[PDB]
Amino acid sequence: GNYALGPEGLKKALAETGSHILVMDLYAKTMIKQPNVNLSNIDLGSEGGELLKNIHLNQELSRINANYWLDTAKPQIQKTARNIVNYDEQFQNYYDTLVETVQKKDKAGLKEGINDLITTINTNSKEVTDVIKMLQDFKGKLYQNSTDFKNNVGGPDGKGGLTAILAGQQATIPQLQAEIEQLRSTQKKHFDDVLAWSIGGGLGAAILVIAAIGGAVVIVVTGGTATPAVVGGLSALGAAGIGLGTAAGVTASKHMDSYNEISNKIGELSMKADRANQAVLSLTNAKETLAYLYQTVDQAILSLTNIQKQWNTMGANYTDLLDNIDSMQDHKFSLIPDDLKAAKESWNDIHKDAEFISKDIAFKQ
Repeated sequence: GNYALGPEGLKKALAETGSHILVMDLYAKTMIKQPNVNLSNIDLGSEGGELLKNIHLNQELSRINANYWLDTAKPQIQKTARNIVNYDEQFQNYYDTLVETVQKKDKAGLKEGINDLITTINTNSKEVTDVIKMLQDFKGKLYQNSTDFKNNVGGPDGKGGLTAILAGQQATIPQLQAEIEQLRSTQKKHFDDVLAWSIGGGLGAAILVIAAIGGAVVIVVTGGTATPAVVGGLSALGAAGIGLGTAAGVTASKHMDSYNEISNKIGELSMKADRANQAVLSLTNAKETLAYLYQTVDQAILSLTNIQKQWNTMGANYTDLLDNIDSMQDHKFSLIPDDLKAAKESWNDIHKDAEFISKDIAFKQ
């Protein structure tokens, strides 16, 4: 067209943002359900007793950070999506007036309408900057809690901390720690592969997958270790028209089943372990999740930075129209409705999916 008045790359950025919200919700809920590590009636010496006291303080702060995600940080990301919905409602409500001002050759009227939309675009861009600052602050708190916990569990380098005291008592502990770390990194890759398939299908498909997974998540606590699983995997998507039965859908289903397979295995390791080995499992599990949490907020910051870039690009595109209207000859002026109509359709197309991202994913209560 002559003027690009549509949502630009907002669809792709929303799909990524929705995927990060799901992952943060899972990790936060898992952290909240994991209890303080039980090493009662195990002689750890004074060194180990101090490390255990510090670990319990770290675990209490992990649960505070998880609740901050759920109650404070997430709603600010959801407002970013609500602002997309509200821009569509403003655009749809201005549309007939903007078309009328073209038909009446009313340049002042059209310019005032476009200026009002620019005002909203600029407000939306400024609001994302504030959300990114809030997330950067939160990332700093997640990184501090992660590194404090890692140091109390394993020292700076994995050669120390409470795990080395327990490994001094039981020679099988290092192999157990390594097994958990491997299972958790394999499992995260499987979940990332499911998310890759859901994003690859477009925002519409992404929202159906997010709803199906969120609605099916259960958190199981075994031997003091909390582990998520997705009941029935991707089963609920079989009639969703997103290609679950395609080769790529079958691969995504297999990854979800492998994710659940690893949750089962971690529970099995915990069931068979004594108290000390259960502590190695639970602390190692938590260590991995606390690092994944700050990594996922970093990803969320990147996706909101992209949303900010899209609002800024859109503000430039509308300002180009605004600046050109006064000198524009009648023929080009009469074509502006092509750009309005194209934008009407693209904005309406993003509304329901933005609305979804603006509201909690429905997990079990």
